[PDB]
Amino acid sequence: EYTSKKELKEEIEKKYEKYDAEFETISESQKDEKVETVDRTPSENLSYQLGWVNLLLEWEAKEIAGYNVETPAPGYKWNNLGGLYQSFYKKYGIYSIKEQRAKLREAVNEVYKWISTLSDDELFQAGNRKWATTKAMWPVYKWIHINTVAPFTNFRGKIRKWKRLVPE
Ligand SMILES: [Cl-]
Ligand SMILES: [K+]
Repeated sequence: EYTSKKELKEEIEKKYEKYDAEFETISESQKDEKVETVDRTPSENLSYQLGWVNLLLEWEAKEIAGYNVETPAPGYKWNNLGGLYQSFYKKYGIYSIKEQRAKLREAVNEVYKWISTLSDDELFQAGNRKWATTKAMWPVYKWIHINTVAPFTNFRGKIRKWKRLVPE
């Protein structure tokens, strides 16, 4: 539930900064370590955010340029997000933690900029984006929440757990 652009932007920033801050103490040498019962490495964790946040921005970019938007992505389907994630890991996994963090910070700033340029109705009322219709009656802000606030929260838990369990 969000009432304003300011409220949404502030919640994204709050959850994003707590998430990113967890990577400060992680060694580059350990970025690919798979730890027991933790589904992703630090590098995979970041690549997942880079994937969805950039995909969100790309949906909007395609639609306002007048293009059809295949969601989640061309060649990928909602019933096979695992394959989509694999494309994320492959795409962003060739970069360091430092590099992935910088990219993600830039992508989140683009989200701030996007929210600012939306009209109130475009952000908060359904029926304004074709790409948002992918889930019936969801306004854009919901799509933004579930790809920023929500995963920055959940995957902060995952990366903290990774740090609790990673071997010396
Ligand atoms: Cl994980
Ligand atoms: K990895």
